[PDB]
Amino acid sequence: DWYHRIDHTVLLGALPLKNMTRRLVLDENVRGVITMNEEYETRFLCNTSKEWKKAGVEQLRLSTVDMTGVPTLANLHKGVQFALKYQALGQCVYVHSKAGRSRSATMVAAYLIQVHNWSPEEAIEAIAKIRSHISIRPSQLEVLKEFHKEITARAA
Repeated sequence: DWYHRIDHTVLLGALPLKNMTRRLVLDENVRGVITMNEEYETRFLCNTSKEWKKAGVEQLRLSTVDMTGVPTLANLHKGVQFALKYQALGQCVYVHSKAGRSRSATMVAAYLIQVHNWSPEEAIEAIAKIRSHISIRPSQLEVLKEFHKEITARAA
């Protein structure tokens, strides 16, 4: 409920509390973390970059302008390539935001688009089958369509 495994590499969830570190690292084999959050959101509640590293995981932090939670294309590619790095290692990646409903769902959708060449709607549908309460905003949907375009153009 707090989080869901999406595939063999990626998990999608809400803020990772410090007491969840052992479960994520040991049980879920999480060795990378993508933090779709602002500093004021993760302060106190989450591992710092250093605390993550001490626990055996590399943190990647990505921000957005407002509460509609829309990442730039650049941050999308950065995030996806990060996830792909750990996939190649046979290791897992915890992709999170505050609620694991929107900003993080968008990041996971981008990863799925890249991995399967799925459309944004197909990617979103796949996530929703597993994590019911996700919420993609129209602005988030549009950047995902742009991402799919770049992925496809690149493949040509």
